[PDB]
Amino acid sequence: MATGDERFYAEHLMPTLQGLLDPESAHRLAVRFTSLGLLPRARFQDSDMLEVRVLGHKFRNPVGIAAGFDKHGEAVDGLYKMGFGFVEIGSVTPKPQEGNPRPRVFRLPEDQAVINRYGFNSHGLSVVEHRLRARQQKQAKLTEDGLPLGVNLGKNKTSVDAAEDYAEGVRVLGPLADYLVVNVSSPNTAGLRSLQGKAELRRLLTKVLQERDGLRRVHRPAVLVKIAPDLTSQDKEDIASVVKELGIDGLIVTNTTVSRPAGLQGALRSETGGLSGKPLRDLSTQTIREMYALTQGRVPIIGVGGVSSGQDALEKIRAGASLVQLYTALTFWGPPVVGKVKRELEALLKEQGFGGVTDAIGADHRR
Ligand SMILES: Cc1cc2nc3c(=O)[nH]c(=O)nc-3n(C[C@H](O)[C@H](O)[C@H](O)COP(=O)(O)O)c2cc1C
Ligand SMILES: CC(=C/CC/C(C)=C\Cc1c(O)c(Cl)c(C)c(C=O)c1O)/C=C/C(=O)C(C)(C)O
Ligand SMILES: O=C(O)c1cc(=O)[nH]c(=O)[nH]1
Repeated sequence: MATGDERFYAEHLMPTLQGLLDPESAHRLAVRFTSLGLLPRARFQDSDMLEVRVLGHKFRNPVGIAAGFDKHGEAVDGLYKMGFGFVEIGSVTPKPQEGNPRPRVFRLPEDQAVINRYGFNSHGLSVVEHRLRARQQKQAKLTEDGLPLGVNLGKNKTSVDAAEDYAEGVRVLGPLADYLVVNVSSPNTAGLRSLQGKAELRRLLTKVLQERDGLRRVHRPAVLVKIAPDLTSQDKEDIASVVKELGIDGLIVTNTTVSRPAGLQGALRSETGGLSGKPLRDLSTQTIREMYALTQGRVPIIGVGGVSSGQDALEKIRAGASLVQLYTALTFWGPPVVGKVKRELEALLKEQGFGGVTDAIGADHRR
């Protein structure tokens, strides 16, 4: 019906449909089509070389969908069908909220970048809870079969106590997640990034971990903190210190950037919001490299930001990522980008003498 070529989607289908629809409508349609399974079932069969064991789980391949694509947990099964080794939904806030006024998402095709200022539009914990409960046992089997689920938590715009927002997310969605993400790095909620500060972070994560440890064993997720690419060296040292002090299970590195790298060409480069895609790529990779060294390679990292190829994935893995995610590449290349990243990553691992993804994790640090 629509299956299923790399060049066709990249050269013809995606540029045409982008020319027809504003970015938010395009996203909604993508979510709808994905959730109905109106995609080719990915033809790439994952080799054993791509398997990774981390965070108390087996991951059939190390390529996941980043938070923000499926904010409300509507397309999880369709995303596994697309070939992702793991799915992260969210960010989800405790109460439903509409997010920022439109327009709030912008394409920069000359930069293969996106700028967004959604501001945590979210159906809320209760809606997402029911959505996930309706397939909880199916997810238990997928997880067992190497396809884990992450749930990314945010906070409401008008909440007084941020820590109580994240605590409520742990209590409600923690029992449905293989891992939870404390998202303290959205650039689109006022004051949120200040929660990355040493004292605020320590207090917030102590409470998050207390809540998590009170869940029954079979419903007890790993806890990860998702961080910005715009941190000072001091901020990064402080995060690494808190992570090790508290026994945080992992880091997601990185969210979108509020910087605007010299050289951006897109007409919309000066829109407010987080920048994603290719201009973020090496900034994200360098942040992974730093965080890996500061945590002595002992804290699993999910690397994210501008991944659109096997080389992009492998650079992050060698810099210290155990797993990678992508989002923005999907908006330019479409669904075929997933098999593309996996096939190229496998070829490059073979070319560089690695036995598998596991041998490559942090390899640059051992040179
Ligand atoms: C439109 C859009 C919405 C996003 N929403 C979220 C979100 O709700 N929570 C989150 O932690 N990250 C969010 N992100 C960030 C992505 O998860 C990822 O960290 C970032 O876009 C870098 O990856 P990419 O270059 O592959 O897109 C969003 C990104 C985009 C482009
Ligand atoms: C039939 C079809 C049309 C895709 C919608 C278009 C024209 C662009 C996709 C697109 C975008 O153009 C933009 Cl800007 C965003 C933010 C998103 C986010 O999901 C996005 O998916 C299928 C799309 C997909 O399967 C994916 C690749 C998931 O978007
Ligand atoms: O909802 C959003 O605005 C959003 C959240 C986030 O974590 N990152 C992002 O780029 N946008």
